Amino acid sequence: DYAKLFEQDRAHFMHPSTHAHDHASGALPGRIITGASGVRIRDHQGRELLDAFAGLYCVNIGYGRLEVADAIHEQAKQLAYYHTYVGHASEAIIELSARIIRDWAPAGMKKVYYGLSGSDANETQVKLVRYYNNVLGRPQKKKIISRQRGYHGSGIVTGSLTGLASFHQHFDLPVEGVKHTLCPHFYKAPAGMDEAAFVRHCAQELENLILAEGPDTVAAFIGEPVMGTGGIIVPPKGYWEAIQAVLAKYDVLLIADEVVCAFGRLGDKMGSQRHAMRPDLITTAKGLTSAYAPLSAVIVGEKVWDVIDSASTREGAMGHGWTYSGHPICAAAALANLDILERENITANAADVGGYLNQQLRQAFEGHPLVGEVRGDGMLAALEFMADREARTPFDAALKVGPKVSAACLERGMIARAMPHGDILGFAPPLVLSRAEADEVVGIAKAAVDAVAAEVL
Amino acid sequence: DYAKLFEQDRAHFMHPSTHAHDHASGALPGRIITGASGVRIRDHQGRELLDAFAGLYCVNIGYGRLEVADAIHEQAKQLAYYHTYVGHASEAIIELSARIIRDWAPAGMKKVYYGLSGSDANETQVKLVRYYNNVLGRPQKKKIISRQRGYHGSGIVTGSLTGLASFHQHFDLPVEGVKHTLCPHFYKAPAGMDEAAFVRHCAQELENLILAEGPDTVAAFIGEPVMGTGGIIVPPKGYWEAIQAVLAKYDVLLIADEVVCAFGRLGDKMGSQRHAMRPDLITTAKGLTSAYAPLSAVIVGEKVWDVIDSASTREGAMGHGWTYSGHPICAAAALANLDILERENITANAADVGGYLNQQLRQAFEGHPLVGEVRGDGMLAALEFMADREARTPFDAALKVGPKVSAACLERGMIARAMPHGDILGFAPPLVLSRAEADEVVGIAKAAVDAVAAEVL
Ligand SMILES: *Cc1c(COP(=O)(O)O)cnc(C)c1O
Ligand SMILES: *Cc1c(COP(=O)(O)O)cnc(C)c1O
Ligand SMILES: [Cl-]
Ligand SMILES: [Cl-]
Repeated sequence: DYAKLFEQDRAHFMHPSTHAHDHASGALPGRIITGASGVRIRDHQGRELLDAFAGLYCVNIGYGRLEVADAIHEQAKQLAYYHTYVGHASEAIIELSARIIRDWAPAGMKKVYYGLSGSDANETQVKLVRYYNNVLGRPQKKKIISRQRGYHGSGIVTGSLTGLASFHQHFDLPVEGVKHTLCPHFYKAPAGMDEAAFVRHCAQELENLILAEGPDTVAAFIGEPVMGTGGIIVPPKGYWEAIQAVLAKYDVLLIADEVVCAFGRLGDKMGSQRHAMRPDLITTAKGLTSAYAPLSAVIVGEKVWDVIDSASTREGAMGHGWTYSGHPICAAAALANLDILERENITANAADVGGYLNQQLRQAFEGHPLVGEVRGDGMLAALEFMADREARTPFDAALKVGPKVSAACLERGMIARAMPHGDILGFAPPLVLSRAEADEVVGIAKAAVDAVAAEVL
Repeated sequence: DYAKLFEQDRAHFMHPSTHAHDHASGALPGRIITGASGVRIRDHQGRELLDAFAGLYCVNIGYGRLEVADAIHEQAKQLAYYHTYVGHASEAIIELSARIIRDWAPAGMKKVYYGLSGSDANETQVKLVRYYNNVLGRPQKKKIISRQRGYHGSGIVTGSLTGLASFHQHFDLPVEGVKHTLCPHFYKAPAGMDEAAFVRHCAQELENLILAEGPDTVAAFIGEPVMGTGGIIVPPKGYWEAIQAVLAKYDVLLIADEVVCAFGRLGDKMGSQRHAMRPDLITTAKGLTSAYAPLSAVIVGEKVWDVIDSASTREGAMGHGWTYSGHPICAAAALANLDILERENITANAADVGGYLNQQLRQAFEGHPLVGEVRGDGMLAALEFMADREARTPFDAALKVGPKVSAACLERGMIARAMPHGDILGFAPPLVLSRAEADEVVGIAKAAVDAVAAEVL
């Protein structure tokens, strides 16, 4: 890539999550990715970067997969697009639906509805929750409960579910009818609480919110098995059962937001099987295709599906569709993705190498004076940098310790993201990462963290 | 296609806009499209159908385009995906942004933000409208005004903008802060009003709504140049200027929803140039890629962009992104699409053959006893069937005249959609349609309408 392209970028391309002015003026320099293979990408300067974030928790089978590119091409040649309205389909979308339900989804899942992004999938979730209760004659039972630091999308309603302020700022979010309970981050639990007591606290807090709101008004609770963008927050021991006990008591649906965790990410089929969650609805995307083509999928459980089915006899077809729902080339990409996941036992690899990565991180970083917590689960991990480790005092956000450490990794040839609203270095590498590659990742992160500690301590 | 596939479809595939139970039980039969070429698709029975709806107003360059399939394949091989966050880009997305602004968008457009569906693009629009007013210190100026029969998406907020009840039913829509003004359908204007007086009426009605709500609370107005899913409602003479005069008077932004009308559909670059609209923000999708890959694009005018740019100096990066924003394969598909549109002068073809189609429809259907109105603009057209043509009395909706006529076309080998909330046969054929093909379309529609008139009159 090329200096004219960068002029045209600054003039006309509005990027996601990009400082509008600094990009436009060149102060935030652009970067063009020209190719990629395995766990590495190549920029316009010829730099090859080790990408320990797999794009955005999404390039799970690794880059450069000619198999998937050929599967997309064959579908694009045969039939790039027709709609899936009024019972229309491609072979590919039918096959994909059966394979998701049969090979990947938890017990009791039935139907799959397709979109393009995780955000449109959670938008679909909110509609299904309202529909379900309206057709069952419970018009007041509508509120959705999310969590502080949850990430669930970047729309109005989906941004409201999101529990990170940057997705609310100047958008007047959260909307009415979305409430937030605690982030279950045990490291930051009230002083004196052991893990069990903190879980007990989290459950009581949720219960009190349901009771304050009126249980007859509360429809669903949404949660990622492990919180991703909110900073790699692993649920404490017994958390999910404690939460599900509260929800069951007041007939609240569970939406498992599996956009990160599904399709081998935590070393399991999805996060729900790993973390003892029994969701009524599931959101997926990212790893569904390994980002080779855009696709999202809402997985509907038998209970909600049966009400949708029976209600349709009275109500006609549900008023829901996106033009590109079931897009054939996106289904073809997904099937090639699932083929590779299965054939190369990548889920088992993510368990093993993810266990290893987390271990090697603890070894390199536990007791490091800049690091307050090392954490993770499967092929997700994080370091959270703190000012006083034992008192759990963070740095002031303006010191930008997290962004600095991310930047220092990038100088040293590795991509690891500085997470929002804190000083946190996140890792979400391709699920095909080797143990050797994991050690490379830890080695570079360690050099980066050491560099920044020198500057800031 | 195949009987096992249909079993798996009924068991596991939740379709957009599909009677859940009747599909699942087989009463609503499924159909698998196995290929397509030109203006025709092929189903699992070998039937070749003339598709006068171009999928969903979207397959604009026609089916079977190996050029686009190869362009997708070449990008999928080189770099299927990386993100476009924090100033990252592909060559393709940069080129696309410059070409949209330079060759297709109206005067005064600057930046392009990418999504996957028209609905996520209007979701982005609502965020930009709220941001704009919040950063300008106008926290009350937030309400959006749409229109009865407008179609703007199938989410919560985007469904609220939509002015068709089927997208509201059991979803508790429209949300607060979305209001609807009149559908400007001159055929159904209050008795006694000539066209000029009706336009005058529509403007006063909008003004009264702004005044009732408080102009300081009203942020934007959204409208399709010609209303698509709402039934091919062409704006009356002087309508758009009358509306823009009201909006300008109270500093209300104009969002042009060009998801149907953009990229040659009305025989012009976009509907805005054709219909004297000067929008602050523009929504696009469908014809942006001719559906070869999913993509949406929000086109931001200089006025709104300049506030976003300057606000970022104080506020940091805007909290907005979708993981697949700028998806490379989708950009590659778009560029091949635009290449073909330009190279084959398809916009000029849409003007000519669309003019012809509308003329031939008027000839075949004006005075037909089942038909209350023939209407259209460019390569969009509709027949609206009525019980009393002069008194403008419709059939009762339960007679399903529209669906019947659609079904009768389909028996005769042609796809033309029965539009929601009325008895309306819609046409939106590929922009590459020939005059001969247009005459085929009119001929089959005429036989279909005659058949249904025999049954119902
Ligand atoms: C990325 C993400 C989403 C939203 O997905 P998009 O494709 O960016 O809309 C939703 N939930 C979780 C947990 C995510 O990580
Ligand atoms: C189809 C359509 C949309 C929504 O597009 P999706 O891709 O289906 O979300 C929005 N506005 C108009 C005018 C449309 O025709
Ligand atoms: Cl495995
Ligand atoms: Cl032309």
